[PDB]
Amino acid sequence: SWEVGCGAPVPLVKCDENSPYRTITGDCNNRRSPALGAANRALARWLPAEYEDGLALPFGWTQRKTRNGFRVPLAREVSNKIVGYLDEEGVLDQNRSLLFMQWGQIVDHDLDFAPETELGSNEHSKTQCEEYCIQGDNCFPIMFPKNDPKLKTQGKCMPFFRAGFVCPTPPYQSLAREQINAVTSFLDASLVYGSEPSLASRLRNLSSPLGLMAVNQEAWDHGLAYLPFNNKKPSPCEFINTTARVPCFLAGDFRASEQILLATAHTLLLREHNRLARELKKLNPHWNGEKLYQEARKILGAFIQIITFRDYLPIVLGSEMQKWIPPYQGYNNSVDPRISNVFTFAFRFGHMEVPSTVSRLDENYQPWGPEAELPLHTLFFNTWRIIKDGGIDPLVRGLLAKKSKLMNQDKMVTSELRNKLFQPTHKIHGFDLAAINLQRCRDHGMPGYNSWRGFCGLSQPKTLKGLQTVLKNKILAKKLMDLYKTPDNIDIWIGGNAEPMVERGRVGPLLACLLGRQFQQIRDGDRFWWENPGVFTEKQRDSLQKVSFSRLICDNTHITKVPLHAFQANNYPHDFVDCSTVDKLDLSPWASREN
Amino acid sequence: SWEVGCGAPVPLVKCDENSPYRTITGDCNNRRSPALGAANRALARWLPAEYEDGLALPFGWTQRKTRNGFRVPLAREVSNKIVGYLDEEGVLDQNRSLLFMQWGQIVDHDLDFAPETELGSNEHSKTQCEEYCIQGDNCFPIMFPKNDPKLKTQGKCMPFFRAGFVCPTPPYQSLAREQINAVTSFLDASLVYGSEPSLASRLRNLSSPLGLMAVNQEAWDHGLAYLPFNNKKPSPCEFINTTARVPCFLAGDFRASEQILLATAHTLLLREHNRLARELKKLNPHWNGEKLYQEARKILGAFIQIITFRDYLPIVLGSEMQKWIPPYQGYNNSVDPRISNVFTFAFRFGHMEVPSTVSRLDENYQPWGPEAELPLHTLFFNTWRIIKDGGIDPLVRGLLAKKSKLMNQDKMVTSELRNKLFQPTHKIHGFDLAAINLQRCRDHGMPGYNSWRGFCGLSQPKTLKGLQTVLKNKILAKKLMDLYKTPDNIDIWIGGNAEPMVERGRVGPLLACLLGRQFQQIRDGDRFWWENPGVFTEKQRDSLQKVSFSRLICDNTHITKVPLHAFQANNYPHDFVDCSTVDKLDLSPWASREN
Ligand code: HEM
Ligand code: HEM
Ligand SMILES: *[C@@H]1O[C@H](CO)[C@@H](O)[C@H](O)[C@H]1NC(C)=O
Ligand SMILES: *[C@@H]1O[C@H](CO)[C@@H](O)[C@H](O)[C@H]1NC(C)=O
Ligand SMILES: *[C@@H]1O[C@H](CO)[C@@H](O)[C@H](O)[C@H]1NC(C)=O
Ligand SMILES: *[C@@H]1O[C@H](CO)[C@@H](O)[C@H](O)[C@H]1NC(C)=O
Ligand SMILES: *[C@@H]1O[C@H](CO)[C@@H](O)[C@H](O)[C@H]1NC(C)=O
Ligand SMILES: *[C@@H]1O[C@H](CO)[C@@H](O)[C@H](O)[C@H]1NC(C)=O
Ligand SMILES: *[C@@H]1O[C@H](CO)[C@@H](O)[C@H](O)[C@H]1NC(C)=O
Ligand SMILES: *[C@@H]1O[C@H](CO)[C@@H](O)[C@H](O)[C@H]1NC(C)=O
Ligand SMILES: [Ca+2]
Ligand SMILES: [Ca+2]
Ligand SMILES: [Cl-]
Ligand SMILES: [Cl-]
Repeated sequence: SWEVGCGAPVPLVKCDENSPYRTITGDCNNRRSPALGAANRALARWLPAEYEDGLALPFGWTQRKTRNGFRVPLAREVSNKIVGYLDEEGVLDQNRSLLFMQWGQIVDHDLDFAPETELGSNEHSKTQCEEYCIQGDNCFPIMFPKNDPKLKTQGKCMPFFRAGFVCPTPPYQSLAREQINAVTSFLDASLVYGSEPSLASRLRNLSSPLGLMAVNQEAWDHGLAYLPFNNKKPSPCEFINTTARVPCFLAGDFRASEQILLATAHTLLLREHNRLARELKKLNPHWNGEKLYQEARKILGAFIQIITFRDYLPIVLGSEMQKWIPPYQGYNNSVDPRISNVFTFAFRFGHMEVPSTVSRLDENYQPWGPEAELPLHTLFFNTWRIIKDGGIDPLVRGLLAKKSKLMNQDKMVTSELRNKLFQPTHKIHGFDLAAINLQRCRDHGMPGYNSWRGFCGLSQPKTLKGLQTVLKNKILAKKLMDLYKTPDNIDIWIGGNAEPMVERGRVGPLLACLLGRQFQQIRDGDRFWWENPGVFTEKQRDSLQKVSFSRLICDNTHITKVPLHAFQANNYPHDFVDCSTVDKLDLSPWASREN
Repeated sequence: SWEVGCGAPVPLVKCDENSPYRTITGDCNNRRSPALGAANRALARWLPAEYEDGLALPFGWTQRKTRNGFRVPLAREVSNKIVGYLDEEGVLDQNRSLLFMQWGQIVDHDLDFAPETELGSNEHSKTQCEEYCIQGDNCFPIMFPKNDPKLKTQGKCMPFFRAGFVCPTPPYQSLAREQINAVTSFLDASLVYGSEPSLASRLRNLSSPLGLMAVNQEAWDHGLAYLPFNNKKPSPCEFINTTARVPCFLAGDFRASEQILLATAHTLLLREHNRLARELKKLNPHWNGEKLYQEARKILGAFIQIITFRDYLPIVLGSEMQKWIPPYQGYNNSVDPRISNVFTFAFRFGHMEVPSTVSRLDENYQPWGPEAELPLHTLFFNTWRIIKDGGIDPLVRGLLAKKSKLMNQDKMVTSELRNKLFQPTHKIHGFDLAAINLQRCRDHGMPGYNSWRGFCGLSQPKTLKGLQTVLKNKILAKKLMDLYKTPDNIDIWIGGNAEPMVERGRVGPLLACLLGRQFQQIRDGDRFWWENPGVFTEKQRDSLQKVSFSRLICDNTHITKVPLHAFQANNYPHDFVDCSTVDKLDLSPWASREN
């Protein structure tokens, strides 16, 4: 009767109990229960799934079954009516740089990924779905409402395919449907080294015995490396400028080339790794290839954990930081380290921090060349603007000296994402990130807004004026009640995101609780956390406290002037300093060709 | 391009190829390319892998994809109709003692291992495969055919898990699924010393500096030693008699105590190393433990190469010993030392040589005790009968004086193995080594029987009449044809073993060809061959050419009567002599004077 049985298609590897390095897939982190946290298992559930048929079909599937007696509004309709806006004057964040958002997306892609389903195989309805807008098995199209502009221009729907789910992957019931997390739940740089060993091998240079990651052999960036090319065909990156025909970048994470600043950051992280490998061959000429790669991999992971928890989270969570992430007390093999399903929608608050333009800047942080400012929608899956427009220096400069978009109850998500998103399988710049996220909620069986308030110890509004008081916004609350009829039906994504931000934070109270818990459970339940005594010698810890994003940029670009607190809003040159001023990671405590 | 980069599960540790000994891992034997021969590597392909989808899926996987236009028969069905027999009377080989059988297993176990995907640990893949028999991923269950008695007593299937494979390790498509050889390819005593360092270091006595192998403290064979126990749980050797609960032994090879006479041989080998170790300290009290360990290791290394090539191979290969293994013309460092994939199935000819019983014999070679002859299947993973019942001396005595089973086209595999094999994981003596072999050729993507005849320059029959003449057998040929429809589809393991033995040998021409080739590469491609110049002095070579299996028993048991050829049939006492006869291993040239 115990529900610890299901889970057929997945590896089952046995563990090295006293190995000092993480696995690639994440097995063997926990000893009593070793699959906890590993790639390619079911996402954790903090509250049971909720489906139209209690089983797998999403709310809004059958054009009749209500939800608690009310119909659910169209997802694109919720986008048009609440999420969009036209004017981009005055939307930026006066205290968060563009780096603030980009680190959010990079940490997201370390923690979770729920990919659409391989099925749609060598067949003929991955297109008829796209071509006739007919819901079918795993094709769940997003229908345009009346008067929606896209009707005059994109037919009747946007494509949408549901996310993959455990045990038999195309079957007959399976308790409630549960979606797969295809990466590791530990904050462990899976996005650099991969979460599957076929991929992790292919991403390394194993021809030499130096512990490096493979690098491209077609282009260079003033002698600094680029990611290798993912040569599989067809390429969404080649598709958007078939003249240039530059492929997408191959990295530890499937999403690396989705937008050019994300691809920019994947480069920094990979350059850093190789930088450690040849420094450690210097200090330790006797170390082999395996030793070098494993030991560099462990430093970049701590590097990522420290920046996340000391520089990023405090300015996300604000007044809720120490109430969810109190001081580390040591590893606790009872804590669940799995990412929750609901976490993979709470973290999509960043979609409202994405601004509508992206800049390249020159040595003095002035516009670089004639077209320094490009619209974001022309940079989805755009690699040729890296290779054939100056490499990554002008973009990293934009990350430091420009700004994130600010959350705003009357200007939620930029149209560059709300109408002009590009999706790699399809061909047009016509999609709606906002509608996707709302359709993904229901697909994942998310419980309503008020189930998660209750879950977070929060007041559960029932009326207009209750909602008006929670949202501190009477107009907005009126629109949502028109659309959903009861706060019990508000999809968690727009729900969590509609709440004003806590003090010195960048989310509201509901979302602060959700993310706060999850980051709690992923520090405390990881056997390889960096503070965990025994992972790193106490001398190594005191070197890793000096890490900075600023120093990361120094060591792996040709940028000589950077700020000291890269996450805040910094202007040139007042808040900029020289790159020998900043502090280095001192490798000497890693010298171990011991007697 | 030249993807010499795939092959993920690897370290490196570099080496010291100015070192006078072997490595445990087997790397650094070939200088141009150090990994040729190393543990944890892809098996070599003498012919390309052949699969349903040309990638990873075995023939027989999809009940709808023929091979050459016909469905492949079920493995258990072929085993029922071809390989079984009822009367063990008259089956014994009139001129091969039991040690001939045993010595084949010990050579095999040194050279190749391809463990089933050990990805099956506290997890319901094992039991989903066992109790529900549902194909999927690495579960490749052996379905029972129509009328199979085991239907009534064991269920629908026998469980089976596909062998491991390189770069990816759980997932799928490769240039071809290439399975792993988990031990060193060299005739090198890796079954005694182990093939990875972790295990290799644990088997050693590093509490004193005498260079000995850890020995068992709990029990002793009249003052002689036993292998140390294995305290990991659950213990299959405890399973088969919890009240006795004597655990399996822990040797340099996973499967050391799979049957009581295999464990026996292992105990002889340990006793020899430590013997050399303590007789080496005497000549050279100025030698450390590590020097004693290696030097003993090396001699034992030589002895295993001597017995195999001087005494075993001529009687297996017969009239084809010369054509495939001509006398030694020195190390050739462009010969591939690897074990091919097909060889691991070719060497399973020894399966048809395992008789139905095992004896114990007292000092006069008469039945020993109130239970002297025991059925084979009561002795899978049986160690209490070693340590609780007389020790090994009675068991050794049977090996000398009892006969091997002769191969036989109407009496191929005894039911002890064909119907009552014990598998470590499961609870029942009820598996089928025959069906596992045929199932395993398909896992390993083996080509058919006529692909392998051609490769050996043999005739490729297409007819009942051509297969009749090849097999010199009317009845057997038709039973193959009706099951396989075309000789091209006959799994190599049964086609090769179906052929009449060559004159003076114990395998047919196809096997003699695949066996002969490999052993030739095993000799010519090993930089550390006992007859390569510089390896051993010319003087030490004079010594080693007089070691004997008849000597090795005298030096490590309390047996005083051995025949001069322990490999042929010998009845007590007409063919037995007293140990004062059979020449020793004079260790004088191992005396290193200080001058
Ligand atoms: C294009 C996209 C972005 C930038 C140009 C972008 C940005 C972010 C940030 C900054 C995030 C967090 C701090 C973040 C979170 C998550 N996203 Fe998003 N995002 C872009 C585009 C997408 C697309 C397309 C998806 C797929 C949605 C679907 O269901 O098909 C997407 C998802 C996510 C996500 C969930 C990951 C998962 O487990 O599946 C986030 C946590 N983003 N994005
Ligand atoms: C060679 C050889 C192999 C394959 C080694 C490899 O994996 O590369 C082999 C295998 C086995 C197995 C596992 C088979 C599978 O699951 O695929 C079992 C359970 C088993 C049992 C016994 N064997 Fe064997 N065997 C090989 C060779 C030989 C030889 C060679 C001369 C003899 C003799 C022998 C004997 C026995 C045996 C005796 C009682 C048992 C039990 N094996 N083998
Ligand atoms: C592997 O390493 C060598 C340097 O040791 C380098 O020249 C080569 O280009 C690397 N290969 C790749 C694919 O990065
Ligand atoms: C395509 O790429 C080339 C660079 O090779 C660039 O010069 C050109 O302007 C690009 N065109 C478009 C439409 O993006
Ligand atoms: C470990 O986690 C559990 C579950 O949340 C908690 O009850 C317990 O207090 C924790 N233990 C320690 C020592 O912090
Ligand atoms: C920007 O944010 C940080 C942390 O929230 C804070 O220390 C700093 O004072 C803020 N700046 C302004 C102008 O509020
Ligand atoms: C047994 O066979 C071997 C095979 O080489 C042969 O040499 C021997 O003569 C045979 N037995 C006897 C007793 O001759
Ligand atoms: C190691 O060698 C010493 C020397 O006799 C012995 O006392 C000790 O028991 C040995 N240990 C093992 C495990 O063999
Ligand atoms: C268990 O072992 C004891 C001897 O140690 C023996 O008497 C008994 O028969 C064995 N039981 C079984 C079931 O083999
Ligand atoms: C050495 O082996 C190579 C392997 O290709 C083979 O060509 C040749 O016959 C052998 N020659 C010598 C001199 O060993
Ligand atoms: Ca991860
Ligand atoms: Ca070996
Ligand atoms: Cl602030
Ligand atoms: Cl003979």
